[PDB]
Amino acid sequence: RPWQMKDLQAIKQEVSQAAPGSPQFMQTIRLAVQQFDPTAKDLQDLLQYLCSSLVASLHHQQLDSLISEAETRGITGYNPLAGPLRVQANNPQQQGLRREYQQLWLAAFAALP
Amino acid sequence: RPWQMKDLQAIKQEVSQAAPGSPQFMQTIRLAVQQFDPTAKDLQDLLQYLCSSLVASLHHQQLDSLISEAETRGITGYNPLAGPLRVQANNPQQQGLRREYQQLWLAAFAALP
Repeated sequence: RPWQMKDLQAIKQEVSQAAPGSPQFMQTIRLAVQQFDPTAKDLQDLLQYLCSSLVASLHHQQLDSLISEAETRGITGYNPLAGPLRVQANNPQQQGLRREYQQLWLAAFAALP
Repeated sequence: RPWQMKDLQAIKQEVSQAAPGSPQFMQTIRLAVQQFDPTAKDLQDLLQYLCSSLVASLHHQQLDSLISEAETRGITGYNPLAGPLRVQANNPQQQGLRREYQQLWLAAFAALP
């Protein structure tokens, strides 16, 4: 049950005025992420739709650092012998990795301003 | 029939002008809750969506007060040998607990001012 075009259109329109990482944007994006239960691929699509290449790159770097610390510590469900967290989160049998990816994503995007 | 994006986006759209505790806010919240019969999970999602973190924290203080009072006084179907009302309202076969939690939710929201 992935999102459709209308959901993305509404998500972008409702937060057109606000700035990335504002409390309003964080509210709406967090609700979307917690409601649709998407993988990393869909999150990348959503970010490309919402913010430009500059904000995309900044979030990419911040999320790289956050994932770096998180999975360098060691995580309950992460096994580094199978692939990067971006790929484990895309397997529907690793929901723990998917939820960790979602939370790192939202925190990284919130850490912009 | 848990609410999708469209329902919650509407709810926030018409709960934007008014402030928590005002007649309109409570009217809309009570209608939504009485219609969709949401558990504690969906209720917390809706609250995080609507208002700032300060109002959510205030509401949760009031809700903890109400729930503690009710558990001391006694609930019709509350059995504390499995988990708090907080966790007993997530089980779909405990309608009484869920409706009690919804009513305490609405009361705590109405008593903010």
